[PDB]
Amino acid sequence: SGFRKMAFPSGKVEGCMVQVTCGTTTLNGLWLDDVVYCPRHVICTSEDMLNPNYEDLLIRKSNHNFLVQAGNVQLRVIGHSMQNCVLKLKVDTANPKTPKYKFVRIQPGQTFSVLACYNGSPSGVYQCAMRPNFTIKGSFLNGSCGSVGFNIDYDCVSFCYMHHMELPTGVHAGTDLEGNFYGPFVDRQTAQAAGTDTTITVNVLAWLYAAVINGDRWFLNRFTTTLNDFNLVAMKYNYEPLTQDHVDILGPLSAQTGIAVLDMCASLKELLQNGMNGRTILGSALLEDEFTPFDVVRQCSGVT
Amino acid sequence: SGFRKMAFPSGKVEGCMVQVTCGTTTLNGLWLDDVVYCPRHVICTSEDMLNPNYEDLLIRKSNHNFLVQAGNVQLRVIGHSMQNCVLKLKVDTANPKTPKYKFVRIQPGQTFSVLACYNGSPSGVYQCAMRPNFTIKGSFLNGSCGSVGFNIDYDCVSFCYMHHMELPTGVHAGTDLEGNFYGPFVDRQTAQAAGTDTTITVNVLAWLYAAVINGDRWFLNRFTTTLNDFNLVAMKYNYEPLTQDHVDILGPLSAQTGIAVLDMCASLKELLQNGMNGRTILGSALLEDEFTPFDVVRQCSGVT
Ligand SMILES: *CC(=O)N(c1ccc(C(C)(C)C)cc1)[C@@H](C(=O)NC1CCCCC1)c1cccnc1
Ligand SMILES: *CC(=O)N(c1ccc(C(C)(C)C)cc1)[C@@H](C(=O)NC1CCCCC1)c1cccnc1
Repeated sequence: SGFRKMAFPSGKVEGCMVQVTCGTTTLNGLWLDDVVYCPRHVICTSEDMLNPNYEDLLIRKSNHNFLVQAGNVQLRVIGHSMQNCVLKLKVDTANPKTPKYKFVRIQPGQTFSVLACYNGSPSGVYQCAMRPNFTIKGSFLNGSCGSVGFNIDYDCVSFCYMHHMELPTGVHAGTDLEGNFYGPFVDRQTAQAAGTDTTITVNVLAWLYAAVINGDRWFLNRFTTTLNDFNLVAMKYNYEPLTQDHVDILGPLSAQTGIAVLDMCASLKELLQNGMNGRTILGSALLEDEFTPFDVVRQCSGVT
Repeated sequence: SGFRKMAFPSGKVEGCMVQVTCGTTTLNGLWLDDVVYCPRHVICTSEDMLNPNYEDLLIRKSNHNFLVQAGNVQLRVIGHSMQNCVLKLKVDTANPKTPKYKFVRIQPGQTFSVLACYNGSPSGVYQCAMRPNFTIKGSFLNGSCGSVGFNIDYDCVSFCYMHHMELPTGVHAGTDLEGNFYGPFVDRQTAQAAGTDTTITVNVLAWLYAAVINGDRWFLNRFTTTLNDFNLVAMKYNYEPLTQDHVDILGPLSAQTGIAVLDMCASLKELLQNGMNGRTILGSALLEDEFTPFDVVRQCSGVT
């Protein structure tokens, strides 16, 4: 019983975190096999942060210019290449603690565990979602960049996020581990505004199904609705459209609880049109949209 | 910028988690040096769960009766002793991944990271507080017992909690790692009711100071108050008394933000007497009391 915002165990990732220093600027790096991955803005100086020419900064740069440390252990650099907004550093030693690993590009609404690091040293973990506007609401101070987001499948670590920068909003933008930014952002000090953020509808429904399982079911109404009728009320409240793929994914939660997806859709419409009246669902006075159907199943099943 | 519920890295603890089987019943164990710690209700059967005689169950029990596994590796049992509500099992091998470790008994309101485990295999981490009634609002399924709560000081792991049982409420009770239960609970199936839970006042103030730092300061009023005057309104709203030790602990947050503790006390009184009017503080429509002053400093400082 009970329902908490839950991260994966960070042990597998803790042993991949190194420090990458280049001139004055230091930040976090990921060490998998004989390669060290980090943000490409480690070749920036306080002058070039406005609009840096990264191709002309990497050309005037050699193997020995990059300083990489794993604790009090120094790695030699044998090669360097730039891929999009990521630096890749070939190194003489292969990481002896490399896990089974994949690189995947997650979709909006998909969640992951973040390990926040400063000087290649972990300081904590939290769970969060890739927002529809392609930002994340995270907790990152100066020197947090290079920190990674990941999910665990048995003993295989799927890396989806590397952290880069903060927007004037106080929210966070970053890349996959091929160096492609999530959303339309670039790595420089400029006027980058995230779009109006919507609510991850499929995630709020999944959260409501968790509440029913854990004994909180005061919000369960006596109506039903249609996809089209619900999707009309969704757009009104800045809720992402519900798809035939979203209803299919909820089928498992639908089956277990004995509540048809469109009945839960109808219940949600009532919560949106009437509010909560200062009541709590799983100890929250808000609608929580940072839990996936797979998150709810995992936590209400007990998948190790 | 940003503020999240944040756990410590679980890597150090992941390598201390073993399985303890005894007859039919299996649960989670902690392996530090040449000793394995687990709940004493592993010597219970489905008959004796009502009111077990643990002294008369351990007497009719030998070293070989206990099965301990670390992955696909079996440990030999050389000794066994019962300490309060905890089993201690001496074993031929010493854990090669034992960290620097202490056993401490945390106070009500003090927070820690929980690593949830099933069959000696971790499944995730979350942060939570020891409630004033001496329960915790956690996420635990069947076989979660033996899972531990901890804090990290540099590279030293302070173990404060071992999980045991769930109350009809759907909330959780457990022990320190000398086997003494937090609160007045016993390890059997009986009528155990937790008291009326109060709010951790010192933690809500600390949370409000984090909000000011992260740019959310709409709730900052133009009044001040006294300890006695505030403590009167606290008891009214089931808020734990504020002490001269609580105001001292907030002094660092007071200094940095330029807001005197009693001014923040006055602002809190207004939030309690008027509500939030459907507004959000650090993305929460509730007052969050599961962040300590040290948690807020750590997360707003960047302590690894
Ligand atoms: C890497 C890092 O921690 N930060 C950072 C991010 C981006 C850059 C440039 C791409 C070179 C502009 C440099 C340094 C810092 C940080 O100072 N971010 C600012 C970047 C400019 C706009 C305002 C934020 C940082 C701090 C907190 C969270 N993430 C990154
Ligand atoms: C150890 C375990 O997972 N659970 C458990 C807890 C306590 C006992 C006895 C002390 C022998 C009664 C046995 C097993 C289970 C569980 O079934 N708890 C129930 C204990 C009796 C009252 C109702 C709960 C468990 C499940 C979920 C979370 N924690 C513990």
